[PDB]
Amino acid sequence: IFDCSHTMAAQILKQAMAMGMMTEYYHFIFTTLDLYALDLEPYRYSGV
Amino acid sequence: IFDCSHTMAAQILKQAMAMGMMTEYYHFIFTTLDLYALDLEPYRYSGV
Repeated sequence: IFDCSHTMAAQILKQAMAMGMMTEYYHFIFTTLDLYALDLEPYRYSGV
Repeated sequence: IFDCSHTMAAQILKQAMAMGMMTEYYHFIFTTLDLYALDLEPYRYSGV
């Protein structure tokens, strides 16, 4: 479970994606509601 | 282990990373020789 701004999010979303931490066991809970200001599609097909 | 050229490689290196599989659980070995010609540092930053 996490705590960041959506500006800071897609940064560290990229950092989560670059580390190969995209296994389905990894569960993710965030704060920001702005789930549309940037991209979701490379973050979409990992199964998490 | 993977029968591929470097052309088809980064295509499926993208699509395999798009599956959320970028893990040193796995091992990867490739037929092609052009790896200095295709330099992928954000790919190699999962420690695989």
